[PDB]
Amino acid sequence: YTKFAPPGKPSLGWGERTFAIVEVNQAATAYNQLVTKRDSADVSVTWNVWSGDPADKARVLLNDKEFWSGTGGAAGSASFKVKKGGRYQMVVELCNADGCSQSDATEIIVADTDGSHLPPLDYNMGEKNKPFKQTSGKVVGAYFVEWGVYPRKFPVDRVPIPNLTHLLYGFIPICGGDGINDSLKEIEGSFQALQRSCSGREDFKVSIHDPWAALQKPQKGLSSWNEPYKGNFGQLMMLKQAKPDLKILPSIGGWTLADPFFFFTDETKRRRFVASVKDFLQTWKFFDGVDIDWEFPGGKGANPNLGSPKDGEIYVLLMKELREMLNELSAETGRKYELTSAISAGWDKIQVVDYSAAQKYMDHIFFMSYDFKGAWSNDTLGHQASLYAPDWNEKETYTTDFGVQFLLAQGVSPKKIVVGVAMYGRGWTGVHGYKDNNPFTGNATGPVKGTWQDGVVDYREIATEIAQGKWEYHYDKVAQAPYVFRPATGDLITYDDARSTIEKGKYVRANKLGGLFAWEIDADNGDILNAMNMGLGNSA
Ligand SMILES: COC(=O)c1[nH]cc(-c2c[nH]c3cc(Cl)c(Cl)cc23)c1-c1c[nH]c2ccc(Cl)cc12
Ligand SMILES: *[C@@H]1O[C@H](CO)[C@@H](O[C@@H]2O[C@H](CO)[C@@H](O)[C@H](O)[C@H]2NC(C)=O)[C@H](O)[C@H]1NC(C)=O
Ligand SMILES: *[C@@H]1O[C@H](CO)[C@@H](O)[C@H](O)[C@H]1NC(C)=O
Repeated sequence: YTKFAPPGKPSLGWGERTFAIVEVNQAATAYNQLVTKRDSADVSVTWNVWSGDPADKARVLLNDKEFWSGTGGAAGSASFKVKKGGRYQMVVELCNADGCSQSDATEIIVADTDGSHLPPLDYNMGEKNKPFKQTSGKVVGAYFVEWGVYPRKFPVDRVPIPNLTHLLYGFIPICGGDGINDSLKEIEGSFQALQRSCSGREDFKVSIHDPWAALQKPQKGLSSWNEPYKGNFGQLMMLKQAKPDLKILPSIGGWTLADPFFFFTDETKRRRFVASVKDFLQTWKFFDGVDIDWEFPGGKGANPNLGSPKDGEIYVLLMKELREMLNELSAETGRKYELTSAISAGWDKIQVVDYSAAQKYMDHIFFMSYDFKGAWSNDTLGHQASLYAPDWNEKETYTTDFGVQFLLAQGVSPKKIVVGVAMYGRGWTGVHGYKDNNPFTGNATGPVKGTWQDGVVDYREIATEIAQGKWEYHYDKVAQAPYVFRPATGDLITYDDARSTIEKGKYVRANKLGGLFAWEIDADNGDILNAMNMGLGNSA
């Protein structure tokens, strides 16, 4: 027999069970109205004990740990702060002199942008993708484009996440209107979309180009009306829960979004940009750093009126300040962050920047060893992304080897250079007047018919049409590049195939390079990424 008379069992009342440390407005189009970051969520609970002692003490426990303590024996309420997300069992405990009573547990969801409230990303390998283990110690990266979820129908759950070390999210824009983002006007709707997203936001801060695709679009596993984070961002959160070692990096800029970088001669603008990136990574915690895609320091990007030789020093200062920011962000969060950047592979742009001074702040350099040739010229036909120079033009300097050796000659560490691999072909039509049975000696009359844009064809479609006998396949074994040709219509396409990719992986290994990366992940049927893993020595 004992003297044990604890209070009655508390009954929890009906209440909100879903909370968010980072609040997202599912019906907003402008970034400043779309997301509100805080450093904790506010959880509330009410309980009732029919004829209880209001002098009893009360405690709220989340997963058997105390988050609140006060008084409130007979009917009470509590409000408290939760700083880390997850699914919690909430219990109200009441105590008197004798003992304690415990509520039935109720589940609450505290959402945060590190995916702590979400299950791991469900994936099955599709098409020709085969599973690999990341045992080589090399970078195996790939770009995921934000707009690939519309007619391409490539959401994040189609990414072969076992076969990657890095996922680069293209693209994060920089706020700015006329004069600041003029390059965006070449894409229909793209400039006006940024202006809506940047509505009321200061220029030269990062933002989100398409808030619908990024956060509000229903995706696999994220379809409920009251899911805080859907779209690409919610799926990348679940990806981190499935592969915590896979680095997910946001890429700021690209071809049509690099114009604002040229104004960073003003340190005031550069300081605002860096501060917005710090705020950006605190808001979207699944990101593991920053990828800077400025195309290009000195010019010769999409805007023909931008560029200056002083861009090289601005680039080095930007990297110094971004790392300093990531250093203080490490001090607050205890995490390790990566600073990377995609740079032109052409010597005439490499020369602008002193990368050996910039490489001390950076983890990787994604060497854009592609787009060496394309349908922006009718008369200059060649390999888009070959390893070496071809036979008929041994002095070609736009090759993977020539650019790598030029960057190496600057004193850049070979373990930071990651060689680019093209998951797409660039092509011409109506090629005529060529000698020696070599279609590259002729001229085109225009771009080849493409998958989504004129002059560019997904590797998935190049492969399918080859199997269907719609192409004459050739492999230049000197330049280590494939191409398909159609003698009747003059259709020519230069691309990367499993063979040139493996040859690039052999070059990376032979010269002690950082690895391989590809643009863009959705144009692959699996053959190219498989070759990257095999070419770098990963385990199947
Ligand atoms: C696909 O997205 C892009 O814009 C893009 N990404 C990387 C490059 C690019 C990769 N290595 C390069 C090396 C040199 Cl030396 C130069 Cl100059 C450019 C590049 C390019 C691109 C350049 N010129 C273009 C013209 C039209 C189009 Cl569609 C694209 C490009
Ligand atoms: C490639 O050559 C073609 C023609 O051989 C050029 O297209 C012509 O030029 C302008 C461009 O719109 C048109 O007014 C003519 O009607 C075009 N003729 C054709 C092709 O039908 C084309 O501009 C060239 N491409 C480049 C970038 O030089
Ligand atoms: C293609 O155009 C260039 C323009 O300079 C010319 O030199 C070249 O001969 C042309 N090719 C053919 C096959 O006519």
